[PDB]
Amino acid sequence: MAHVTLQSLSNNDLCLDVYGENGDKTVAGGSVNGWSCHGSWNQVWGLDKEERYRSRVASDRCLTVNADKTLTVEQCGANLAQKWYWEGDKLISRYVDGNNTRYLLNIVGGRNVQVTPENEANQARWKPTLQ
Amino acid sequence: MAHVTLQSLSNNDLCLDVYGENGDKTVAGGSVNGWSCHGSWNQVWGLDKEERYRSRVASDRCLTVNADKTLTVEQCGANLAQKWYWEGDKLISRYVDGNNTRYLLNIVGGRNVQVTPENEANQARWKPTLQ
Amino acid sequence: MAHVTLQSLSNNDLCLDVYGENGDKTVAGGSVNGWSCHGSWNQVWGLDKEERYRSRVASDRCLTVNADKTLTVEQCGANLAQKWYWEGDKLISRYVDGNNTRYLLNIVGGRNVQVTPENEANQARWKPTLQQ
Amino acid sequence: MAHVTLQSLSNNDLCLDVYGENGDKTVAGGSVNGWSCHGSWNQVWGLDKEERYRSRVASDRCLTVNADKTLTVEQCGANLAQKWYWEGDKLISRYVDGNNTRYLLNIVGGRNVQVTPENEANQARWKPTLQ
Amino acid sequence: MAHVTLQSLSNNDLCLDVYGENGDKTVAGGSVNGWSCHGSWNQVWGLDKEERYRSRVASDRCLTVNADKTLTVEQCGANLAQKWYWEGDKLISRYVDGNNTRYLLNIVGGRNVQVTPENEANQARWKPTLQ
Amino acid sequence: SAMAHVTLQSLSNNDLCLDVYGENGDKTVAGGSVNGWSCHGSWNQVWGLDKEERYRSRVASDRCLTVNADKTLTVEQCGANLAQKWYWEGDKLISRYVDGNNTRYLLNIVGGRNVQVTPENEANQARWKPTLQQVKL
Amino acid sequence: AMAHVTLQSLSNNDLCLDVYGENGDKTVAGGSVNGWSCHGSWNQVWGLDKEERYRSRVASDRCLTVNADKTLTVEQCGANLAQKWYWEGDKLISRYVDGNNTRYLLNIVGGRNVQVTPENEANQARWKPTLQ
Ligand SMILES: CC(=O)N[C@@H]1[C@@H](O)[C@H](O[C@@H]2O[C@H](CO)[C@H](O)[C@H](O)[C@H]2O)[C@@H](CO)O[C@H]1O
Ligand SMILES: CC(=O)N[C@@H]1[C@@H](O)[C@H](O[C@@H]2O[C@H](CO)[C@H](O)[C@H](O)[C@H]2O)[C@@H](CO)O[C@H]1O
Ligand SMILES: CC(=O)N[C@@H]1[C@@H](O)[C@H](O[C@@H]2O[C@H](CO)[C@H](O)[C@H](O)[C@H]2O)[C@@H](CO)O[C@H]1O
Ligand SMILES: CC(=O)N[C@@H]1[C@@H](O)[C@H](O[C@@H]2O[C@H](CO)[C@H](O)[C@H](O)[C@H]2O)[C@@H](CO)O[C@H]1O
Ligand SMILES: CC(=O)N[C@@H]1[C@@H](O)[C@H](O[C@@H]2O[C@H](CO)[C@H](O)[C@H](O)[C@H]2O)[C@@H](CO)O[C@H]1O
Repeated sequence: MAHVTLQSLSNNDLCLDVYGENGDKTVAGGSVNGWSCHGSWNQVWGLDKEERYRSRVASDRCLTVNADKTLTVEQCGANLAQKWYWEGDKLISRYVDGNNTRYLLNIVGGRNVQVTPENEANQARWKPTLQ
Repeated sequence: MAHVTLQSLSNNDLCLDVYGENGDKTVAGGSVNGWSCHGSWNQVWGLDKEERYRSRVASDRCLTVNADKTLTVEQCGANLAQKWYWEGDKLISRYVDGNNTRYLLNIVGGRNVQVTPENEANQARWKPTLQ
Repeated sequence: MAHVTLQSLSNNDLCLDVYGENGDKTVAGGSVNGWSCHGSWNQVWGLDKEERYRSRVASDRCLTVNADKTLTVEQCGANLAQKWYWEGDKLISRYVDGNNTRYLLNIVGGRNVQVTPENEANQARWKPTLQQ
Repeated sequence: MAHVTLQSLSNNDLCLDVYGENGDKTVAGGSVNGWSCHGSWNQVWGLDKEERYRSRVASDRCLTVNADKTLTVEQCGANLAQKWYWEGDKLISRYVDGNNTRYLLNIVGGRNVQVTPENEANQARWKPTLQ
Repeated sequence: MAHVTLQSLSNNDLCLDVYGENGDKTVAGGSVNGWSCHGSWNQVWGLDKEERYRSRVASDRCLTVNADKTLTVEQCGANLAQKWYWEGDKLISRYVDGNNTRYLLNIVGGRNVQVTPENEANQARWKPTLQ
Repeated sequence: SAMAHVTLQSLSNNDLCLDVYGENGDKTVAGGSVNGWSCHGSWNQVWGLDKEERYRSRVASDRCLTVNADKTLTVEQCGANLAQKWYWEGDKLISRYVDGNNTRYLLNIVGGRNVQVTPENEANQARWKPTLQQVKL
Repeated sequence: AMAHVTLQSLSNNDLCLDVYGENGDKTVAGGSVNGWSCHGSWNQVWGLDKEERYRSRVASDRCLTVNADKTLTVEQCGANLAQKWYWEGDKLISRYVDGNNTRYLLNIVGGRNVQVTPENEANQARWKPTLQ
C-alpha cells in the first residue's frame, strides 16, 4: 500500500490536509481541507484494500464524506462515504443520495475542499503523488 | 473459489445477508435480505463453477430465487434459480418465466432485497468484495 | 474430447436427454428429449472432430435430426443431419431441406425437445456445461 | 499435404467422388461427380503446392475443369483449370474466360457436380474434412 | 533469393518467358513475352534487393521496360525501367514518363506481354510461383 | 526509466535551445533567467525530466525550470508547485501552471531569443524536440 | 554504424543525390549537392545519423544542408534545422523553417537540379533510400 500526497492539479499548490480541531490533527471528526504541500504527517494518505484513504495522522482515521459534503477523518468502517476510486485525475466518492449524481473531490474556493456533483466539479483534478 | 461479501453500491451500507429462521442462520429455506456490513459468516459468499453463490453459513446453502422473487438459501442443485452471473456491477439471475425479462438483485425497500425485472431495477448496483 | 451436459437457458431445469426405448438408453434409434438435470451418462455429450454430438450411453451413438425434426441417437455417419455447431447460445443443425432455413435445438412444449426453424425457435438457448 | 474428403454443406450426404470410365477409377479423363460419403481412395483429395487437388486414386491425377464446365481427373500440369482456392466454404477455380465471372464448385442437380458462374451457384458450400 | 515463375492469372496457361534470339535465350537485349508454362530456365526469375527481376537464362539479365513499352532482358543497372513491385496480383513498373500514370505488366494480345497504363491493364494479374 | 539528459531544441526556429542565462555570467544562481540561445549542448543547455515532472537543469543541484507569475522562465530550487511541472503532447511542452484565464500555457518563443509560456491558442512558435545528450562528468 | 544508402529519385528514371563539390573536389565544406545518374561511389552514399542529419561519405563531418536560397550543399555538421531531415513515405522533408508557412521537400527542379521546394509545389519529390 503506497503512501502518497493528494496534490491538486487545479491549484498551483494545494494538498489534501487534515486541519483537525484546535491544533490537534489526530482527533476523530477533524476537518479535512486544503493547504500548501509540505508532506508532513497530516498530508499523507494511503488507499487500503477496502478503498478507504487512511490518514497517516493516527491509526484508524479515514477520509469521510459527511452529510453536508464537507470532509473529515473518522474511524474506519464499511460505509460508502469512506470509499474512493480514481477515474483519470478525478477522485470519486461512492457516497449515494437522492440527487442521482456521483460526488467528486473538489476545491470549492480558496483553500476549501469538499465533494461536488460531477457536473459542477470544476477544480476537481488530483494526482496521487508517491512520498 | 473466492469468498466475497456482496455489498450494495446503491445504498451507503448494505450487504447481502442470511437472516435465517428465528435467529438461526444455517437452516435450509432461511431468508436472505440486507443488513449493515460486518463480514461475519452469514454475509460471505462464494461463486462456484456451476454459477451458484454458496453461503458460508454451512455446507449446501446456495442463494436461490423463489417463485415470489424473494431470496433464500437452499440445498445446491441444477436449477437456474440458483445461477448467477455478473454484467458490470449488476448481478443477474438466470431465472426464467412468462414475463420475458432478466431479473437483477435489487433493493426494493429499506433492507428488503429481492430480484426485480431489469427495466425497473434502480437500486441494483453491487460489488463483490474480497474477504 | 470435451464432455458436457446441454442445459437449457429457456427452462429453469431441463437438459438434453436420451430417453431411449422400452427402458434401455443404449439402443440405437432411441428417443431424445428433455429431462431435469442429473448429469448421468445419458445426459452427457461430446462434440467430435466431425461436428457430431456423441452420447456417453454407449459407443457409436450420435445426436441425429430426423425428417420429423425429432431427435434420436444413431450409428455415426457422414450425414449433415448429425452435424451441429454453436452461435452464441444457439445450437444449430447442418441439416438442409427445401425450406431454405437453419434448424435450432429447441424446446417445443413441456419436456419435448426437437429442432425448429430459426425464425420460430423461441426457447432455443442452451449452455454446454463442462463435466468433472 | 493433408488428405481430405470434400463434403458438401448444401446436401445432406455428398462427397466429391471420382467415377472413372466404365468402371476404372484411375483412367485419365475419368469423370468426377457426387456420391454418398465413404472416404475410400477415390473420395480422398490433397491440395498441393501448385493449388491442384490431387486424387488418391493414383499418381498424377488432378481435379480438372473442362471447356463445358464439367469435371474430370487429369495428369497434373500448369493450367489454371486445375487450380483451386478457398473463400470460406466456397471452392473456387482459377479458370478464366470471356464471361467475366469466377467459377465455383457447385451441385447442379442430383449428384451432378460441376463449376458454375459465381452469381448462379446456389449449392456451392463445401467442407474439406481431414480423413 | 526465391526463384519463381511469373504465371498469369488472366490467361489459362501463360508464363513470362525470355524469347531470346535465334533460340539462344541468353543474349542481352533479348525479347520477353508469354508462353505456356514449362518452367525451364527462360521462365525462371528472382527478385533482387534492388527490385530487379533477374532471369535464370544467364547472369546479368534483368527484366526491362523499353520506351515503346515492350520488355527485354538487359545488363542490370540502377534505372527505374528495371525495378518492379507487387500490389496484390499486380506487378507494377517504377518506370516514369511525362504521362503521370503507373505501368502494369499486362497481356496485350495472344502471347504478347508489355506494360500498360494502370487504368487499361485488363489482363494484368500475376502469381509468383516458387520453382 | 532513468532520467535522460536532453537538450530542448526548438523546431520553430532554425537554431534555438532552452538555455540558463543565469545572472552576471553565473549560470548556477537560484532564480536565474532561462531563455533561448544557439545550441551548443553545455551543462546550461542540458535538462532532465524527473519523477515529479520537473525539468532539472544540469547547471547545478536543485535547479528546476519554473514558470514565473509574469510567464517568464527561471531555474529555482525544486519543490511541489505546478509552476515547475511540465508534460509533453507531441512536440508541445506544456506547463501544469494554472490561473483564472481558462488556458493551458505552452513553452513558446515570443520573439528573437525570448522564451516564455504562452496561452495555448496564441502559442505559434511552440514546437520542441527533447534531444538525447551525452553528458561528461 | 549508419546504413549506407543512396538517395535515389523515384520521379526520374535515373537520378541520385550527388555531392558535386567545388572545383572537382568533393570533400569541401560549402560544396554543391545536385543530381546525377546513380553510380553509388562515395559522393552518392549517405547515412542518417541520430540527430536526423544526412552525412555524406565524401569526408568526415559533411552533412546535407538547406541554404537560404533553397539550394543544397554539404557543410560541417551542427544543430541547425537546415541539416535535419525526416521521411514521410517517399517524401524527404527538411526541418528548415522560415516565414513562408510551409514544409520544404527534397525536389527535382529541372534537369539534374535538386533543391528543396514548398510541399504544395513539389512535383518531382519522390525518393527511395536505397541500401548499398
Ligand atoms: C492551535 C493551532 O491553531 N495551531 C496551529 C496549527 O493548526 C497550524 O498547523 C497547520 O494548520 C493548518 C490548518 O489551519 C493545516 O492543517 C496545516 O497543514 C498545519 O500545518 C500551525 C502552522 O500554521 O500553527 C499552529 O499555531
Ligand atoms: C433469535 C433472534 O432474533 N436473534 C437475533 C439475531 O437474529 C441477530 O442476528 C442478526 O440477525 C439479522 C436478521 O434480523 C441479520 O442476519 C444480522 O446480520 C444478524 O447478525 C442478533 C443481532 O441483531 O440479535 C439476536 O438477538
Ligand atoms: C532456333 C529456334 O528458333 N529454336 C526454337 C526455340 O527458340 C523454341 O523455344 C521456345 O521459344 C519460345 C519463343 O518462341 C519460348 O521462348 C519457349 O519458352 C521456348 O521453349 C523451341 C520450342 O518451340 O523451338 C525451337 O525451334
Ligand atoms: C559576465 C558575462 O556576461 N559573461 C558572459 C557569459 O554570460 C556568456 O555565456 C553565454 O551566455 C548566454 C546568455 O547571454 C547563454 O547562456 C550561453 O549559453 C552562454 O554560453 C559568454 C558567451 O556569450 O560571454 C561571457 O562574457
Ligand atoms: C575538376 C572537375 O570538374 N573534375 C571532374 C569531376 O568533378 C567529375 O566527377 C563527377 O562530377 C559530377 C558533377 O559534375 C558528379 O559529382 C559525379 O558524381 C562525379 O563523378 C568527373 C566525371 O564527370 O570528371 C572530372 O573531370
